[PDB]
Amino acid sequence: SWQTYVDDHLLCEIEGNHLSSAAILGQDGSVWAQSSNFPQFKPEEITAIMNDFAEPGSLAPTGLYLGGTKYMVIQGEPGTVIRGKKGPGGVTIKKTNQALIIGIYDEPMTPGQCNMIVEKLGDYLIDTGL
Repeated sequence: SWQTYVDDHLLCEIEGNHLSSAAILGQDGSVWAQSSNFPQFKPEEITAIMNDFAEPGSLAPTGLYLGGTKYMVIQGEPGTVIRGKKGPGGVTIKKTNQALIIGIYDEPMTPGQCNMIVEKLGDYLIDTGL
């Protein structure tokens, strides 16, 4: 199925762990691919993410929201990666040329394993021009 194809690619294991959910979203807020339990998210959340890629530091004062859940903004990569923390879990968002890769993690996955999955996904996509 398309859903199995997506889950197999986004929820792949890394060091024995896997993302809780993940998506590839267009920079327009559309869905390119979403894993089976990815949250329902709001258009304005994607706008806020895009404006933090354009003007880094803009999201931090008020927090990163995705699916109505608030994350503390922590150090990303200027213009390219946003990271958020909520308890022992969090999120990594990587900008591509036309899209965004989002991975959400929880224990026992580590923040570094989330980063590496999401980062690598995004490099893959960018290398194909997307």
